Amino acid sequence: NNLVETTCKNTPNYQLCLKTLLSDKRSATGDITTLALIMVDAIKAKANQAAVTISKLRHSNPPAAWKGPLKNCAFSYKVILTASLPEAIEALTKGDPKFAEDGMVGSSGDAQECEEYFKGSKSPFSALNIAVHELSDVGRAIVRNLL
Repeated sequence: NNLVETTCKNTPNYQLCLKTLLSDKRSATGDITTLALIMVDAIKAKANQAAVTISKLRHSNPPAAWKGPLKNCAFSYKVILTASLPEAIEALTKGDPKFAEDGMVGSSGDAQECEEYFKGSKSPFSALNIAVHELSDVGRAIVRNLL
């Protein structure tokens, strides 16, 4: 059965998609909706890590120049974690997958927005914003099969 291979081939980042899916035990037997949920959980895990990292930097006497960007970044991730991803999960499990695409698009956009709040569009946690964004683009691609 090459469902995971077939699904990741239809994404912009095959290696990221494989590693993410093959890492969750639900993949070997799940359907496409289940693989989509596995991807949303990976996005949630990285977004939660970015959120806590932002919080830690705001509480570590950051420079004055990072005060506004870190606060706006905090709002970006509050949106990802309290709205976009919960909304996607609901669409995938109890609704129309059509709606999960919008949440993936939203999370890709919100992760990039945070990075861009910093001077030179360069934050002190780039790898986390990049990962949320890339996992979100993989998730959006997987959801489009469904609809």
